[PDB]
Amino acid sequence: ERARGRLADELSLTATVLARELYTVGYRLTGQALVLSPSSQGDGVQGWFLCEAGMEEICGEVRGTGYEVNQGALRWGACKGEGCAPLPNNPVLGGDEVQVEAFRVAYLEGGTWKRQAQAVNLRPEGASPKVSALALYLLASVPVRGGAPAFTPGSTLSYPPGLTSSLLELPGAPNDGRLRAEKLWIVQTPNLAR
Amino acid sequence: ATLRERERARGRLADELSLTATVLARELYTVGYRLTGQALVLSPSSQGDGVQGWFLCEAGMEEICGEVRGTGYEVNQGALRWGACKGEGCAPLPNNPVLGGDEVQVEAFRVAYLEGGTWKRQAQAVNLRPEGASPKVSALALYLLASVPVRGGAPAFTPGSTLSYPPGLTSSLLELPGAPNDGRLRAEKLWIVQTPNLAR
Repeated sequence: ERARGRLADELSLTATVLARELYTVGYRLTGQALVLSPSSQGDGVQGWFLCEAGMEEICGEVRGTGYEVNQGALRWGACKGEGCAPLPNNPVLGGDEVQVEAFRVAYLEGGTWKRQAQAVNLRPEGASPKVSALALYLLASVPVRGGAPAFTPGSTLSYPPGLTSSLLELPGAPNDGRLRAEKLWIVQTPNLAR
Repeated sequence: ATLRERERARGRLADELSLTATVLARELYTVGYRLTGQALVLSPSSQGDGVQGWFLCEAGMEEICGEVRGTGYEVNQGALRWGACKGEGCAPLPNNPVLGGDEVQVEAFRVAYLEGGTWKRQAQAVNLRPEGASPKVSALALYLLASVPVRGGAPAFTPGSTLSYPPGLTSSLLELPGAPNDGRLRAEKLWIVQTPNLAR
């Protein structure tokens, strides 16, 4: 519908915000650069980076950023200082008309897609582990007049070699009449593979 | 439309405006980065504005990126729209929708600039030399207005009514539009983006 076009646009905006932020994780940093906290009920992701003022808006010091889904909203938090805790509290998307029903994050390590509790540390030797990219998934729903037909999450996705719905623990969706849309997108993480 | 429906609709629209503002802010913050030559061009009118900007890519800073990039925005066909390009003084053609163009209609976009404590809004190019910028732009102010349909209609909205202004910036500088009592629900956002690369 009109509804699906609009919701897909929200997911795109959201992806662009998240991608630009996560591409910078590990920039010029030594120490803990990323923490992934997945669960079968959904995922959290936290990252840190060095500010050089002039190049990225948020910014000569370390910053933390985070995202997770709480009570139907994708939420975001920020902080300053080495290993600071961002506390994702501000909504990005959802929590009322739009309901964000799933957020998932996987990482690419030397050609293999993984999804597990994992910290990434940067050291003179290098990154541990070597993360080339992140995969991010969002599912969301809106009410629509007269209801919409059933949605099977993962159905509209195009997957990179090796990445699966099972790795992502993609949810079921109820036949509740809500119109659903989803997005899988990949963010390269060159600062974590260096 | 009930109060509840209007609240829901308004919350959702405001969140879209916020996402949009973050996308634009992060893009415009970089304008002039490590660049010599023409870094920003503002094209305002009483019916709305266009803004174009250029910057140096350092590979490692931005996904899209050692070369010059152009970015642009304006509103047309009920969308805020964006174009990009590569190369010194390339023309970005704002084609791709950022927000709107169907259910959501973006009705107005305005850009003003802060120069040495004075807000301005006029046809203006910003040129960088190594010594610094001509003129010295500290920040940009951006305004968006958009509308959605709501079941049974919403009451009429006055544009500018919700806004909170920084010192020295005024509605008359922004030439804010009127809005019809068409039954569509409206929301708006004014936000400010610092431009350190344009202020030396």
